[PDB]
Amino acid sequence: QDWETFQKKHLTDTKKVKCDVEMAKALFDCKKTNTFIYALPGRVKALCKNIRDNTDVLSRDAFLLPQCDRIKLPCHYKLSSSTNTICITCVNQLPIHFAGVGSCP
Repeated sequence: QDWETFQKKHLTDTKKVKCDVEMAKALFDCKKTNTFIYALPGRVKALCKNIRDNTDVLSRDAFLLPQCDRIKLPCHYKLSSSTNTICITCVNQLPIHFAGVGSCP
């Protein structure tokens, strides 16, 4: 919805985020599943430069993204990450939508 939040919730600053807080914080409220992307801002807004308005794009290889998974306890999650291409929508040059994991559906 906005490169800003899309940079706050869909992105983090480490491959091993603290899912415990990355979800129990305030913008989530301790949900059950969560996903984010491990990348630096310049490389993120850079992969959108030269692009057109709102269109469906996709990484050219793979990307390591951290992921929270709640399967036990009430407010606890497991750490799981992997490298794979991901489809996302970007505008004139700002990424704000997360299509899904791996290549487009």
